Amino acid sequence: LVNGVVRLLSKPWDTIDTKAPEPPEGVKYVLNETTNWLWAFLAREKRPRMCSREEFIRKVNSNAAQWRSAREAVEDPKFWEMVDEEREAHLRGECHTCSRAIWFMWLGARFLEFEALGFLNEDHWLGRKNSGGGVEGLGLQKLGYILREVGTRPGGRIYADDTAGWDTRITRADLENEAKVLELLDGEHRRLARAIIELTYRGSGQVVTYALNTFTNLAVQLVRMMEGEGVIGPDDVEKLTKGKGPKVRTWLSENGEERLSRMAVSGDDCVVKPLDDRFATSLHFLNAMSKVRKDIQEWKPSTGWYDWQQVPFCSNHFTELIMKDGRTLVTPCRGQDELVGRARISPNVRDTACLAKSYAQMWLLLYFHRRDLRLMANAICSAVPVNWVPTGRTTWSIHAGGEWMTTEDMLEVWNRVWIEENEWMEDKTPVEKWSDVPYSGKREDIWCGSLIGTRARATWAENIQVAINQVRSIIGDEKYVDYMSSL
Ligand SMILES: [Zn+2]
Ligand SMILES: [Zn+2]
Repeated sequence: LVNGVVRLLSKPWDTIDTKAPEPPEGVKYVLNETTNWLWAFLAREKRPRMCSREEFIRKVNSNAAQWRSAREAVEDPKFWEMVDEEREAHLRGECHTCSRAIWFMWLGARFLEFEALGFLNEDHWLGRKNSGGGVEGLGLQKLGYILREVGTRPGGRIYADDTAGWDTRITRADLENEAKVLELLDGEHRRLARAIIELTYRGSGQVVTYALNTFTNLAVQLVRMMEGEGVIGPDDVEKLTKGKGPKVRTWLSENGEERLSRMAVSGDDCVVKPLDDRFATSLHFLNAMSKVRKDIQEWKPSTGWYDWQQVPFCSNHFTELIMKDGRTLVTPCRGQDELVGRARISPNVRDTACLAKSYAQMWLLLYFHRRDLRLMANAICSAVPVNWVPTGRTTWSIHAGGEWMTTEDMLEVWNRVWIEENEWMEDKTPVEKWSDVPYSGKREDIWCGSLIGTRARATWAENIQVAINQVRSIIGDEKYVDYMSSL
């Protein structure tokens, strides 16, 4: 189905034999060492805990997005009565519950799993400080800055290879290495988490799945780095050579942490800046781990980028942007066709107005430097009642975000995310008006899909108020504010 709010306001955009074989002994041994070292590193200072029912309730009520009934499933003491029961089973080492019932069972499982392994996300075990290479909890407003730090590290090009169907390439060996978490746990906690882990052995909820994919991808890049640096090679794949074991152990212990900070890793998405370009041909362990690269012959050298500003990560590239007061932002950027395309899809008049509004406010926060999106966002916001709370999923590409899910003034939240809470903004002086929030540079805007300079869009910009009026009329008699004369 089509969002008719974005539709009526974006007129120019109209006419647009199974696999993962288990690894060989050599590779399994190196991964084992690497995953042993990484777990010990991620457990450095934090210590595991169970997550509470209250925490789960708080987590259900915010973002991201089903949940219509989740909120409703929680306060029902019959739901915590099945949960109580199934938890009592998990503690024996038995599981079975993983309409009313066959929805409660599904949601219960998510709680049990959040109770037992939730600490990985909630305490940011994969956050950059704790994981060195991870980026958990960072919005798009932060990631570019991380790419600029990674690119700051001297060496080869920056690589960013995708895997050919990641979840498909997880081996039993990856699973056992992930399951070492258990060794960090004791008591009930350990029994409960053991029950959750032993479920995929018979399919996690993205809560845990992201943490575990990131953990595993971090390790995979560590191994590919070792091989690029000549610590291991082709002759170590089947069986590790004469005393390479300790060479590998001491390589982890003395380089692991530095090398982690040459990475930005989100689930199956990774960016790595190795010591040199030998990395481009380090494919022996990679391929034998079944982590085959997408869209490239098994043994062709990888290619990388020189400029951090064009490396893709979480479907965006990132750019430096100079504001009128001389300050520099680093901002996300992706094809504008994909951005408007996504907002024109509706996955009810109020509900779709509220979703258009979240797309608009999402754009105002993340993609304000795009001329068309800034204009379209204000049209949307002008056409949807001021008091309608933005609703619905706008972030496909599940990272974090959601600061746009509000009724608060968008200049105020822009200031909070881009200045006040931006740790890469030294000078904390606020921006007083939208006109001081910068655009990207005509030529760059045009490069990423802008229609500026086009006729269809000229007559759209000039007539925009007619379209806004048309949407106001369909939605009906409500309070509207004009945001067009802040452009
Ligand atoms: Zn169960
Ligand atoms: Zn761009």
